[PDB]
Amino acid sequence: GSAMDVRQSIHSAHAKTLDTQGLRNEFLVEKVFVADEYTMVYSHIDRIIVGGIMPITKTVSVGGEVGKQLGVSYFLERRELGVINIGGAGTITVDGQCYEIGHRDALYVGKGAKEVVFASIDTGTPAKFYYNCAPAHTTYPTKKVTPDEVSPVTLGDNLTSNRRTINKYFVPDVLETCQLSMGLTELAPGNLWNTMPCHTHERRMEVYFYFNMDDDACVFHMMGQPQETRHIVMHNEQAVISPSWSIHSGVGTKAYTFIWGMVGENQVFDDMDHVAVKEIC
Amino acid sequence: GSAMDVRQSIHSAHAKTLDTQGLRNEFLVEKVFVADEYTMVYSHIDRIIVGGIMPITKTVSVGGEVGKQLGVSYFLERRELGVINIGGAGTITVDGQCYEIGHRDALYVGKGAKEVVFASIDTGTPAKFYYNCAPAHTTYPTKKVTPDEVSPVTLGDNLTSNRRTINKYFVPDVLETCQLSMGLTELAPGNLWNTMPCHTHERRMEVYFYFNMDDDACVFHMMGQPQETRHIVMHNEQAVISPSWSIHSGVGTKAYTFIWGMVGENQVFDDMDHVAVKEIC
Amino acid sequence: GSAMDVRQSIHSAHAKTLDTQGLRNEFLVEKVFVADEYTMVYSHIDRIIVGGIMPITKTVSVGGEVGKQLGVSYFLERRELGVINIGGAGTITVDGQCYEIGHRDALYVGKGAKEVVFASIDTGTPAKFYYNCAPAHTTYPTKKVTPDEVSPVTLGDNLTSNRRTINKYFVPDVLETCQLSMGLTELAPGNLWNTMPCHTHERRMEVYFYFNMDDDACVFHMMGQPQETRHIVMHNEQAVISPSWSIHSGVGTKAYTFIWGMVGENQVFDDMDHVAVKEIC
Amino acid sequence: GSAMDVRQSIHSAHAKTLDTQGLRNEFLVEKVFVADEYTMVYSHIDRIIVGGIMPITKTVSVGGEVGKQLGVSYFLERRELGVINIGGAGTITVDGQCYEIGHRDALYVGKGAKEVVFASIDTGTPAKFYYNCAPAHTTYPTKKVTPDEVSPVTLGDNLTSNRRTINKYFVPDVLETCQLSMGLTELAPGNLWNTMPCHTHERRMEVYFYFNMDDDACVFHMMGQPQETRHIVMHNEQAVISPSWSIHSGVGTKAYTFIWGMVGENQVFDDMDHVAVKEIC
Amino acid sequence: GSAMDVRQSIHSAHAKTLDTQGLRNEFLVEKVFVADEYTMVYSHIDRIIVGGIMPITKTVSVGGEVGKQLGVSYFLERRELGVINIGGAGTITVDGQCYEIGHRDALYVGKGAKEVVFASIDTGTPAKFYYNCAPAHTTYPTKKVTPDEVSPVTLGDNLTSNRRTINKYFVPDVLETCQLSMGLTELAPGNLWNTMPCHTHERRMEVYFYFNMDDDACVFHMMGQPQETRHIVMHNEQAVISPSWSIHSGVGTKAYTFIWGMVGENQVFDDMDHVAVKEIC
Amino acid sequence: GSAMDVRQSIHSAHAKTLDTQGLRNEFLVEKVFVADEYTMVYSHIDRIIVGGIMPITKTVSVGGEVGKQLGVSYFLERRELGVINIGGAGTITVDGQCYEIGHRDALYVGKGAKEVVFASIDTGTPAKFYYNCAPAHTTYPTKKVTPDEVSPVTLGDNLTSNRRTINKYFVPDVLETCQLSMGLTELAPGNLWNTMPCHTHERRMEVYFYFNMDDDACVFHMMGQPQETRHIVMHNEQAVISPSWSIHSGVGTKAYTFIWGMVGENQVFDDMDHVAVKEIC
Ligand SMILES: [Zn+2]
Ligand SMILES: [Zn+2]
Ligand SMILES: [Zn+2]
Ligand SMILES: [Zn+2]
Ligand SMILES: [Zn+2]
Ligand SMILES: [Zn+2]
Repeated sequence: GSAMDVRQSIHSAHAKTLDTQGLRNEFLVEKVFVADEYTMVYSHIDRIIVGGIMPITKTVSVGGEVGKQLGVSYFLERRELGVINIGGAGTITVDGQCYEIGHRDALYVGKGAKEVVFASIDTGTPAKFYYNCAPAHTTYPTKKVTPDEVSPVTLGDNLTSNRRTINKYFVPDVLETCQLSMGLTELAPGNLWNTMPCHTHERRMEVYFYFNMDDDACVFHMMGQPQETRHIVMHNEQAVISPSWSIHSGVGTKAYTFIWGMVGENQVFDDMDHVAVKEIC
Repeated sequence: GSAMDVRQSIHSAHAKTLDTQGLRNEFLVEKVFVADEYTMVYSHIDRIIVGGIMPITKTVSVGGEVGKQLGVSYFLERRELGVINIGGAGTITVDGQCYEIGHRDALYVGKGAKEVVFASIDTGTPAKFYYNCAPAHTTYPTKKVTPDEVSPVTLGDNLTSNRRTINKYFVPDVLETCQLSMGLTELAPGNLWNTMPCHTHERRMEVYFYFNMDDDACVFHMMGQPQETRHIVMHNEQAVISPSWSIHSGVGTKAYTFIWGMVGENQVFDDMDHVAVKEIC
Repeated sequence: GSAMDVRQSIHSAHAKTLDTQGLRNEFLVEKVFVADEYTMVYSHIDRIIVGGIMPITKTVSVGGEVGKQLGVSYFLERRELGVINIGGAGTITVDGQCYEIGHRDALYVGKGAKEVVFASIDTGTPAKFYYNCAPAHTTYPTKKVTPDEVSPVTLGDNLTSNRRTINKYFVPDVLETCQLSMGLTELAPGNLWNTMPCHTHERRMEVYFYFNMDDDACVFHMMGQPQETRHIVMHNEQAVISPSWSIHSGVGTKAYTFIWGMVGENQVFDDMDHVAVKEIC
Repeated sequence: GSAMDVRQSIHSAHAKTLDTQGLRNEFLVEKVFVADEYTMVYSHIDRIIVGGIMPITKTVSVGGEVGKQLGVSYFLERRELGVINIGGAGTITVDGQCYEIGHRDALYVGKGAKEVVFASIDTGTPAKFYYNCAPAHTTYPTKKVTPDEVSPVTLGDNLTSNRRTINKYFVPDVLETCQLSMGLTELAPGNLWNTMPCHTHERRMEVYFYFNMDDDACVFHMMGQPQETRHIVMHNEQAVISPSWSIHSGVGTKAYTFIWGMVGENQVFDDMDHVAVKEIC
Repeated sequence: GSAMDVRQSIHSAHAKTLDTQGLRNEFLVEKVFVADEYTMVYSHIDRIIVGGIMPITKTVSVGGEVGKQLGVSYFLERRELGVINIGGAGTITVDGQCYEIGHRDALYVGKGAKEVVFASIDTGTPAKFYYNCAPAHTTYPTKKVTPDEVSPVTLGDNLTSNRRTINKYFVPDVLETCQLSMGLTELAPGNLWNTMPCHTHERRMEVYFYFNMDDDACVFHMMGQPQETRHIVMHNEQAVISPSWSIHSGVGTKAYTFIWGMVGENQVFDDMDHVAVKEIC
Repeated sequence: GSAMDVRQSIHSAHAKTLDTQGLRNEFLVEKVFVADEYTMVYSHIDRIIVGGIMPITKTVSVGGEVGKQLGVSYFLERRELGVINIGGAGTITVDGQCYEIGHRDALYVGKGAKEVVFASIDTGTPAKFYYNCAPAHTTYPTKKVTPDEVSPVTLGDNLTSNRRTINKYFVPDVLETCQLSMGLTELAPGNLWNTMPCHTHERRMEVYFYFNMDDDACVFHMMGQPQETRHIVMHNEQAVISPSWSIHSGVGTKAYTFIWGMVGENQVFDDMDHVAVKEIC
């Protein structure tokens, strides 16, 4: 069926020997949005599935076929889905129930949903549905989350180039999920740093997706163990997978927006090892 | 805090470069049963936790402290436990509820159980509780499983040295679990091969535990991708971790018994890639 | 002239870094029997030459041409030859003297024989002459050895899966040779292990040839230093070269038969380092 | 003799295999200013010598002894020196001629000067003389360069986090030198990027020195071939050597100031390969 | 424009891992003389440029175009040139001034010369102009040097196979140059060794060019650190680049002649580390 | 038991990765003559044993104990010995039979000799017995070989620095041996090259022993495949082992003498691959 980009899990000792292209081949997802298609990358790190869906002349659906590829009857038979629309207004129909998902609206689809259909309202400005999918043992209600219900928080300062607005869509304070959490953080114009100071967490893993970047800009995404850092240079609408032993911080050449997705054996966000940047240098 | 042996996940390209000791350091658990203590190995491959508990002069408990090591309040706050006793009669008390677990009896403890205490009835023939623990999002009832509740099946033939009795303890036909399944297979005297022909399954992983072996015997456990196989020579009461891209088949120098534990994103046991041994050679 | 597959000698430190294919390229002889042809593999480990001859529509001979390839006048000008027929009845003619070599009959040809011609009696069930050839400084009588003159010995036990019958064809008790010894060992149905416990011998080297195996079976041939073992998966009618620092033991998925050939600076079979399997694990 | 830290030249194929510590060992100068001493690093890349001098309780001189270490009679017998004071007011006496070098004043010492003595006016706020020294075949006049003699130019913008003031001290428009050029660039508060977009120049090499940074800040200095970039995390008052095949661009966690030094076979600053950041990603 | 063979600088730790071809690719210049063309090899080790010019049917000139390749207006705008003719009589015209350069005559061209034109008097026995070019900050007079003005010295002894005649063309005793020195040494018939005992010099580098060798002869050129020597097998009219950490000595299979060129930060020829051959063995 | 220096056989792909010390560890025998002792090196390349014996205050014998180390009853039970005395007059007693072996006299001891005792006539000028020992299947008569029994041949020329006198002691024209041949070649003063042009022979191997060299001299012994040559720098009285795939040619810094020993499956000295030195370069 549809092509499935599979990434293996990786040992820190192996990762530290990878050259530039080697790092990209393992951790970088270069193509997230493809017209009238959905992309799908399967990571053996917590078995999270990441991708993008951009419906233009036709709808794009996931269900039976994808499920068979996963050894089950349908895609979400034993999985939960988190979707955030960074493009134009669209709709997501779950087993017949249509949800209007506008710019920056989001939708969490619980375990048990048989078919999910994505569509764009205007072909001129198509919806760009970014998603993260994780194994789920229990069914929680499918829920639409708007920027309102999120209650954004602006932190940082120009001097530390981290003035930004944090929007947490899928977290305990908003709704119940099995293990998936997602949020969107927008750096203010002229501000470049995200996740600083950095951190690592043995019991959870994160995937970052960068977007809303000018064609001539990029983000130097920092990864690796604190004392053995490496970087991947990324451009607009690309995602990066972070092993549990790795940090995940980035600095752009211009301001940008990014989405973070996190899974693991717990949802204790303070269960992490904070790393002061001075320790790195 | 109690020592926690942590094993990282590993890429097939990395594993194929490991020498004999390297393979042992990564995949082999050399000591499972330690008097009056519990052993615990954490594998980043599906975050399964495995070990053994052998109470002799005192009971051994797991609960609050172990939970703190996992960033939670107690061991099973977000996990399920599967235990099989291969030693003498003992008991397992879950939050005050005492279960009599004799030789070859087993106990599944669901998510939410706060403290589990293991004990042996006779210090001369201590219980040997082998356990596998996996993340769980749903709470299923704690349940004792005995041999007469399991439907034993004899398969194989002497000519193929695989005459054996299969005993599936934690499987869909017996009880509901989130992702864990476990069983015990005993080879008839003079029969050496397990999991032959072999297989691999991208969506699940298994851990094998070998026991009931003479002091002068061993098992050559075959692992690796089908076309890049390797082996680890193991002795009595040792376990081996198998990545999803790896096979897991062993041949002893004498008959033996082993327990398999499996976790992953589905419990579709037929969702695998069968590998005819003739393909390997 | 005829193609000659040459294998170099190898250092233990080099061998331990070889991957699956690397091990096969160095030590495995994949094609031993080819219709109306003879195969010839030259190993710089004691300069032993191994191969197979399967005459069907024509006879196959070795003599002048092969000798020139070795820098001499004829193949056995400074070499001795040991041949064992594992196929249908045939004949081996040495400088005009015809020897009837039936199934499991053997022939030792001493230094000085100028031409050796191999033939099959029935094209439907051709002779399969397996041979080992070694440098020889003195001429010993050409001698036909039948399964009678061998006096077989049955050892082992089903429990250790090594019940087998040992047939030593070319050994001091049967005839005089310069340095070559050969024998045939047949495992009883349902028995899998050969050369266990294993051993190594600095002053001699062995070559194993596996046959009489079902098309769906294989043998996991164990090699390498005792504490750094590796394996080569082999199928019907394939041979494997063992360096002096390496062990040579194998376990099949079904019973099989194999021939061993040994050369070196002495024929003291007890001059070896025995290795208890428990030492390996 | 005074300790001389010697760095070899390096091939791009070699540099791309270096791990974090390896990169630091080769290209990073971790200690530049040491009380009452001078530091000295010799790079086989164009044989440039770099270091710092911080006189506190006594003067620090360079002359005869250093010359002997270079196989000549005195330090500047065949070399030219460029010094920039980033500390408190001080003086530099060249063969008896005393020059008052205040904060941000600089001094170029031409070939032929026998002894140079560095001093600080106030021990409470010692002068911090950063210097770059290169081979010189011609004698140009020793010359003091002050800020009002330099033509400061403000470039960049907050949106691209590169708002900065460029101060070129030793350049063709100011004075004549054999091959050395040096300048000081100060990023405005909240601006982090230097040398963006980046470049490479086969015929020249540069050394960057970062300072005026808070104790809790650092600079991720980007290096390497454009398609094989690496980074070195540096802290206050540390320098980095850049091979001709490498880029040199840094981004801080906070604003900072840095000095660049450049040598080579020409002083054609436009003789370089411009690299658009979009090419890297 | 004209092809430019660029060689990077190299670290001793990198060089010691290079195989035979790797050493040749880095240090050997296989083609020095090409009919009606000039060859040009640029080494990042002191930025010396080496090559050969053999005019036959047309003159060969260097000037504007080559200069542009170096980022300047003309080849010698910031460089000095040393040329030695090992072929038939020719002429070298510098900015209109014609110099007659016969067999073994030489010409030093100082910084500032805009165009240099090479020509041969007889096409049957063309001039073979070998040159070395180095960065130069000051202009010294262009000067023709004949074998007379050189005052040759014959040293060595047949017993040590180093009987030879040394001819130093460009050295302080003959003329002033910025950093370049060159000479020609001819081994007597039957004498094979050059530069023995060997040496190294951190502050200078040398390039050796071997010629006047029979078609069936070669020179085993020894290089590398004294305790980690390697060799490059060379034939008639080939040059070899030597890093500052490397020795440069050679032994032929027959007598030969060679030219040495040296550049660096000083012209103190006794500033070196002598190495007794007994130290090497 | 007496120390036995054992060298493994080696693959060309392995040998080409060895650094200077690695090559020495594998192929070089640094100490051959030790006062009142015998040295012994065992090479798995044809199982040749080499060493030296220098009796000063007492005799040195080889027999029973050494045999036990080889798994036999006595040293020469299945081996032949070739000895050449390069020191002062001495004697060699074989099972009671005393042979007077003066300077440059030699002795071949055939298979079956039980004990060999070496002695020196004058302690002031001790005998220096260099020996090569190889497996032997046939018993040939023990025989003393003197210079006047050898047919010396002078070859080479000063122009090719290979003027030398060849003395073949153990060869077909002198006596019968199983596989061993040995000779002594002395270069005339001022001549440095041996075995030039070089060669390789798949069916035989050689060991070279250099001596009569001044304390300030050495020999650059060339080895390796023709297109992947390496060298080992040796001093007085040191030996070097050459794999069948390797060349063996040396060039001294002064004249010297050397002994070659050769074994293999044939004694056809013309059965080799001639390599023109021009092929190497
Ligand atoms: Zn994180
Ligand atoms: Zn499995
Ligand atoms: Zn054996
Ligand atoms: Zn630059
Ligand atoms: Zn030199
Ligand atoms: Zn040879």
